[PDB]
Amino acid sequence: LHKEPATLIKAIDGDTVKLMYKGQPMVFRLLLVDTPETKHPKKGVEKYGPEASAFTKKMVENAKKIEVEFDKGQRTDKYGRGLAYIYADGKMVNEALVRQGLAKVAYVYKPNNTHEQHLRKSEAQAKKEKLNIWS
Repeated sequence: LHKEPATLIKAIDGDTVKLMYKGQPMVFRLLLVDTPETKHPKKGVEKYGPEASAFTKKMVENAKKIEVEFDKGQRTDKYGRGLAYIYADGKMVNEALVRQGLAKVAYVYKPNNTHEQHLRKSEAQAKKEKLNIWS
């Protein structure tokens, strides 16, 4: 896995950001994580949804450098969104959300699972500290 540069366009939700990647706007879904959402019917704005969404937004809006890292498997989902690990100045956003109890590790589809154990470890630590989702 290699990182590639990208430029923020807009944060959309806790688990989705719009980036300029190789000169084209593209929606990216963060791999391996489920945040509570602000944008989904039935529910609408779930609990900790605004919080997860504000966390991702600040983190990418205050970064100097954004990098995307695709995994080994498919790089887009059925909605056209890029599937990737997103980094803000060296720090993985997917992991930060998980470590803060603002996301759960999703159901995993091999082979897009390279960072799975690392996230699962952060998730185990956030439950132990009973952070947010886990409180």
